[PDB]
Amino acid sequence: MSSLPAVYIVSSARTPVGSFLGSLSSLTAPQLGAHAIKAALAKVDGLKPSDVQEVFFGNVISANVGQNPARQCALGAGLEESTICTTVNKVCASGLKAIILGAQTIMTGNADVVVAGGTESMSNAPHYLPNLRTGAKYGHQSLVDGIMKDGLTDAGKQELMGLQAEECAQDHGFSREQQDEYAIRTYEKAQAAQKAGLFDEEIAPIQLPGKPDVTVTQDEEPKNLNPEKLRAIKPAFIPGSGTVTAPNSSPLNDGAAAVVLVSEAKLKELNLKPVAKILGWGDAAQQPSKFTTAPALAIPKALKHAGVGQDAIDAFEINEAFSVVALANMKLLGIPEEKVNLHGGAVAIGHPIGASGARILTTLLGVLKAKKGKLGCAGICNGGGGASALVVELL
Amino acid sequence: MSSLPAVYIVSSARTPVGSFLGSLSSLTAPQLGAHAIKAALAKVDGLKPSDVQEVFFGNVISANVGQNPARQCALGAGLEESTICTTVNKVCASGLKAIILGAQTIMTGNADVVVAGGTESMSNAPHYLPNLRTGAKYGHQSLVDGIMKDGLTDAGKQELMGLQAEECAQDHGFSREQQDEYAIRTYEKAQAAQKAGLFDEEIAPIQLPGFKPDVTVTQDEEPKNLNPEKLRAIKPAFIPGSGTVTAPNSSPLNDGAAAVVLVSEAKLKELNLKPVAKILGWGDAAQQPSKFTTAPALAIPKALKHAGVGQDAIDAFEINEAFSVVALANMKLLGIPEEKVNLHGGAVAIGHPIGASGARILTTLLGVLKAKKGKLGCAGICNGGGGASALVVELL
Amino acid sequence: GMSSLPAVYIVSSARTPVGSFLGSLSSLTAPQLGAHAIKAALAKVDGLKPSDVQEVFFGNVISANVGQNPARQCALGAGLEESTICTTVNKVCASGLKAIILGAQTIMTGNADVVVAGGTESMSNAPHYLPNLRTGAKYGHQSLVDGIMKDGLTDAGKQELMGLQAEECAQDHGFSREQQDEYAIRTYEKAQAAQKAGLFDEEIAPIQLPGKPDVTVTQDEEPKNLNPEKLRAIKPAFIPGSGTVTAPNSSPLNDGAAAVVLVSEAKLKELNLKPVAKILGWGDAAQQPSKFTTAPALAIPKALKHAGVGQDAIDAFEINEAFSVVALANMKLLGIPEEKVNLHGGAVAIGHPIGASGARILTTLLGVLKAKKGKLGCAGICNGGGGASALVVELL
Amino acid sequence: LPAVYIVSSARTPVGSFLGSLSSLTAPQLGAHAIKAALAKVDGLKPSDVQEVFFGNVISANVGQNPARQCALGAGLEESTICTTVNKVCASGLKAIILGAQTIMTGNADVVVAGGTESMSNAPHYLPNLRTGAKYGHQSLVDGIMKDGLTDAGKQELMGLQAEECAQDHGFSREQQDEYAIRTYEKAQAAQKAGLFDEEIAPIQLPGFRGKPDVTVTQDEEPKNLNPEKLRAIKPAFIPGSGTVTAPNSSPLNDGAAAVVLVSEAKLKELNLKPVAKILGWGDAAQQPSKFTTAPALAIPKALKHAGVGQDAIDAFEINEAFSVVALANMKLLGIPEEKVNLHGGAVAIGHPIGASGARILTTLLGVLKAKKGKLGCAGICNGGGGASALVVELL
Ligand SMILES: [Cl-]
Ligand SMILES: [Cl-]
Ligand SMILES: [Cl-]
Ligand SMILES: [Cl-]
Ligand SMILES: [Cs+]
Ligand SMILES: [Cs+]
Ligand SMILES: [Cs+]
Ligand SMILES: [Cs+]
Ligand SMILES: [Cs+]
Ligand SMILES: [Cs+]
Ligand SMILES: [Cs+]
Ligand SMILES: [Cs+]
Ligand SMILES: [Cs+]
Ligand SMILES: [Cs+]
Ligand SMILES: [Cs+]
Ligand SMILES: [Cs+]
Ligand SMILES: [Cs+]
Ligand SMILES: [Cs+]
Ligand SMILES: [Cs+]
Repeated sequence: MSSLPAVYIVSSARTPVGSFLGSLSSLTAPQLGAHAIKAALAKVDGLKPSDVQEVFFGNVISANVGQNPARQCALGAGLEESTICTTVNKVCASGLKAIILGAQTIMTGNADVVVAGGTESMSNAPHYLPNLRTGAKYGHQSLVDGIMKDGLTDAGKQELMGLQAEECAQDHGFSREQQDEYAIRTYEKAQAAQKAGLFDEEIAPIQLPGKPDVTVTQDEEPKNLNPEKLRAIKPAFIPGSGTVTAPNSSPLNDGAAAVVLVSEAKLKELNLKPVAKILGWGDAAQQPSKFTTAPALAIPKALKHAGVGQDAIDAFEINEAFSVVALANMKLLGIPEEKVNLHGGAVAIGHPIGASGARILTTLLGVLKAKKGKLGCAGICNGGGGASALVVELL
Repeated sequence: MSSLPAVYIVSSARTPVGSFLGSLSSLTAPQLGAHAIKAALAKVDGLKPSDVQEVFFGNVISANVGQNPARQCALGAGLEESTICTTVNKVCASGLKAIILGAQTIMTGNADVVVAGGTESMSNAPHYLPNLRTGAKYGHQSLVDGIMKDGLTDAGKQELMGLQAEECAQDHGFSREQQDEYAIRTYEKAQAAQKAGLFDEEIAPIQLPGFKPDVTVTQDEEPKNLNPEKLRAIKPAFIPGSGTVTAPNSSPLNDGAAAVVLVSEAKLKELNLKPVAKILGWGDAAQQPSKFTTAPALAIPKALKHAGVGQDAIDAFEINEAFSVVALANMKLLGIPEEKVNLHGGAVAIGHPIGASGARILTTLLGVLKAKKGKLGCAGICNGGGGASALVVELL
Repeated sequence: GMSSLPAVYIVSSARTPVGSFLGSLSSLTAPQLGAHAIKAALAKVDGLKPSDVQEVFFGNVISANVGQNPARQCALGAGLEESTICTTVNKVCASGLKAIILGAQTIMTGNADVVVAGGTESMSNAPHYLPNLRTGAKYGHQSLVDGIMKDGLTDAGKQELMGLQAEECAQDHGFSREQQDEYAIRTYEKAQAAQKAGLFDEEIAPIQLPGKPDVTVTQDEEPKNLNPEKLRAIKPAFIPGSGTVTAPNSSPLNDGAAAVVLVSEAKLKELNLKPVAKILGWGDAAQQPSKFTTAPALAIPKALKHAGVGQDAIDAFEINEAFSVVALANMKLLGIPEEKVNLHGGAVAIGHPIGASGARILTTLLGVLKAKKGKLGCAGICNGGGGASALVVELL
Repeated sequence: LPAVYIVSSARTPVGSFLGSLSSLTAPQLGAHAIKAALAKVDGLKPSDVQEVFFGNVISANVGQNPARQCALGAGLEESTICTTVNKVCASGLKAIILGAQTIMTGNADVVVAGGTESMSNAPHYLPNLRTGAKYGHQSLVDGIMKDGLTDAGKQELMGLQAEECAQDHGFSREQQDEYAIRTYEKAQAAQKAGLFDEEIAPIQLPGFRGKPDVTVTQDEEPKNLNPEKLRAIKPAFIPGSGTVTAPNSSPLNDGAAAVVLVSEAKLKELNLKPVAKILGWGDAAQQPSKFTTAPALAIPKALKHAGVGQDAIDAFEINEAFSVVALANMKLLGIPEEKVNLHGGAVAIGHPIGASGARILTTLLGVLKAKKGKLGCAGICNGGGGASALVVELL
């Protein structure tokens, strides 16, 4: 990695994360992505939107979004029609893999300024009618929920991710109580960070056309913590013996996040101030129903690519697809919770799946700054068996 | 790009291209992509499917395909669960951008063996019901055709790509007759290539098991449909009366997949592999969305410049025939004679499974260079939204 | 004449409250509403058992997804014997009154002695249709058909909504937006005055909704929505600018049911029953489908002739208010003063559950004749398609 | 009470499901049968018809008042009273009873009654679009299964009620299969010998985009019999031990039929020639799942009301909802098959449910003409537990 051109993050931005059919549900995925891209570029003193040459944007449930979600994001943000745009789907890791591809495109010399990230509007995922072209002559038919089909169901086992979370709890020995206490802790961290203003800088508030105008400034989920109801609710995927609940799982959510990447030569030519340096990354994958612990492969790989030891990381973002996912990866890797998701995670903040990989990187940069850290690592598992991870240095 | 590590193509393969609701309509997009991947890998003497580390696969209309189409393609082809899989959507250019990203992943050292390509099952693209979650209290409601919405309609103007093809004929002065005569010529080239067996190597025939006798699908479905009299007499498809773009002189809707196998120099030597071709460079470009038709006139010089190759040195071009007018306009703007273009026919005659065509034309290009004893080839493909991608290869 | 045929007596009537579209009763199906009204009407007859009911006619218009034979479900849901004959009747808006006519006739031919008749409609639960899933639709956006619009509110011939034909009525007979608005206010006041005084309490059978205590719908939902400021200010519903028909001066979409018990003169004396009323005659009429609004001006005199009764002898009229202009026009053509029409309000204020309204207005008519100490009543109701039905009762 | 005379009758060919008549709507078939019936009565003009009762079961998406569209399509006056009736499979016969009753109370002099069904064009239903469904796959209800073929209380298809009838009365897969073959050959014989030619009004489907015009003259189903395939195909509603199959059950079909009825006075006033006189009728019902044998109540009730003994009837038309049903009701009433469905039955002819009650009356008049009988009786069972029976004297 060191033998390649350096890639600098000169800014990042995210929308608030809205709840399913909640505060951001009137916005399409490209409207959220354009908003995040525009807000990221506005932060870079000396860089113009017309300087952006290429965009990689994550998006998982693209049905009915229209041609090339990333291109709509880029044009809706005011980028030039000359901008190269590609939409990326690695399910929940789409937003981080997009950033990786953007970094590589600078490294091979095909761009000097790249915007990358991801968006998802799970609120506006449609239902599918799959057999209208050839017909179904007789019998009841089905309308497929696109979130379930293209977001949350393992293709091979045809089981929702919550059932894979239960495999994780069984495979690595985490009870209902341990998952519940993890979830309460991450809600508490997200609420503390909210109240102390620590998300103010990364979040770009959304102004909804008005009745008068509404401004959405906060992530919607963190305030929902009720620890009594959380400990009392019935398990959501396995009656009786189940351990995974809707409170201790990530929700369905809407949101977007973006980073701006520049080459070393371009940094100097425009006299830009870098926020961070990308040191390395890693993708890994294993058995699809075991996607939950693929970050225990991707994270060591990213660290080795970056040439950084694990003990040197100041903060990790381990995406909280479920509380059990953080618990199992912390156990497998030997990472203390004291270094993980310092401002809370997706169980408390939300999980707009095509965007989460870029969302946690944005939050990591804030964590490193708030905590006077220098080296951070983001790792995110994805449906299908994969994970992606990235190592940054805050400058 | 010379200072960049070398990327070798050690094999490629494609499915036959089936017609809309036609010979391959019973197969999903990942079944088509798995078929192409598995056939491509089976050609490489000394390389195993378990050696593949990373997959990039194009796919545009992914609705109802399930989690990560590219991952389903990889697993369905027998690749290891350890394989890194990413689905890519640059509309009609998806299958070529996927190959570009695969090459880059070798070049930055993160893989030594990459499969890349694309797949589309336009037959199995569903319809959408967009307002069931919140409800619609009263009134007739729409069922959205996913092909039109996510494949064929420019997002900005809400207009079908055929309409922007008319804009191309008006802008660049191509009559109905010029487009029809181009279409007939590319059908004849594709039929001649079919008849002479020149697609035999690149196509992996598909066996459909009987649920009833089995069916083997061996050839592209569309080329045989040429009827020159009906083609010249048919009505315009998008502008009544004065229209010039028709269904016969446009690409159809189709099902198919294509894949290439990429390796680093080190791996080529380690396994003593025989390379088919070397990737010399690539280029993406974009312009105004409704002018996507002539974005290849930007991407092709860019790819040539990245490759350090002059346009005159190319032996064969693939300019993807999204419409007949698209090949004509780009040949005119670049000054490329038609005798160097789509020598075995193009997408108007062969078919256009949009997520696969970028990889499909590269596969066909490699067969064209071999049959015509060429050395340098260039593939370029426009995409809805204003984009294009292009790639230069050297036959070894 | 009617005198050469057996006499038919009304011994009981009952109706549910009339719910608003997706409103208070939207959780109940049309057979549940109908079973409720049947059960209530039978509970009122001292000396009669539900097992004595031999045949049921029940109106229902939008029967999609209600299941096999809605009238049979209303009858078995009400606790009638499984030997009971059950037929569902669709004369659109007139179904509820034609089912009563058909029941009366079944006694008069001597095929039954105890008949329950009426109608039901859950417009809240009218589904959307997907019309072409069996054969398929290969390419293009498709439609989900609102069953209320298709099977309830749209004239089949000209494919125009009945509201636009109410506008035709207004232009035909000279009634302004102001005139229609003022009538609507007046019928809303008559409705609210009736509610205030308890004059609907007898006819209405309140509905209990399980869930620990039970919620109870006692009143019609629409009358309280009156707002004269908003009513006179709202924009027209079918013709921007020059239109006179508005949603406030039209009938709403509604849920509800109503039923009457009929007995032959033999059974009335055989188990010594108190008769509420006698059926003296009826009339069906029809004309140009787009002129259905004035079809009661034909059906009403035909029913009066059949009864051997003069229009001046009638003490109270119920002219169903499909739209305000329907009541106005029919009063104009017939020469009937408003002081004898819809004395407790009409469908504009009360609701129009279309399969039930024919029986609903007859139920309210009996209450008006009681409250205002009348003897002769006439109910007339128009239906989409050009028709109307009318019935003449004598309070006993 | 006044006498009621049938002056003519007509029926469309019975088309197969998605078959020869699938391009026609239920009111188009119904209009076609009314117009053909009224063309047969010289001395009666179409404008003399005052009232229509027309059966139709699956009315979804047919439009306002199917019977009204039938009447207007046929050329009847806008002044005509039109009512659609639904007693499921018995709708087309209950309509005729209602028409007779309307003449008997002196409210009409000329009535048209019958039924129509287009099961090819029955839609699917989306029942929850108005209130919505936030998350989860949803159902498109097949309108034929819901409003036509499923008992409401038991929620089971009519094929399962057929198996009940088999176990209740002792008929095996072989007995039902031999009856199906018997009635199939009775249908083929009549086609070959022209015994349906009078009752059927052929339909003209003109193609004018260059395609050739098509005339449908035959019933589509009777030619499909293959006894080798019949005896050997698997059961339809109970695997392994079932007795009911598609070849020995009635199919889903398209078709319509109509009769013209006149009062005693109108027959004399216009000098009309009566085909038959309606002598009596009966409706009966019992347990909904035991609807198969409700004809065993309606047939005697109709005979009693007409003042005619069972031994005097020359031909019965007992609608073959299933082969078992004809066999069972013959065993209950003690009727020999040699005087039943002499031109075939619905198992071989087809069963457009809203029309069959008039379809079998039409075919009954053609049997009495050909067997030179005078007393004929038709009975039809319907979903929900009901049945209707009519008795006519040919003149
Ligand atoms: Cl994966
Ligand atoms: Cl583009
Ligand atoms: Cl009518
Ligand atoms: Cl019944
Ligand atoms: Cs800036
Ligand atoms: Cs600067
Ligand atoms: Cs900010
Ligand atoms: Cs949660
Ligand atoms: Cs550290
Ligand atoms: Cs191999
Ligand atoms: Cs081959
Ligand atoms: Cs073509
Ligand atoms: Cs050359
Ligand atoms: Cs009682
Ligand atoms: Cs009461
Ligand atoms: Cs109203
Ligand atoms: Cs005639
Ligand atoms: Cs005939
Ligand atoms: Cs059959």
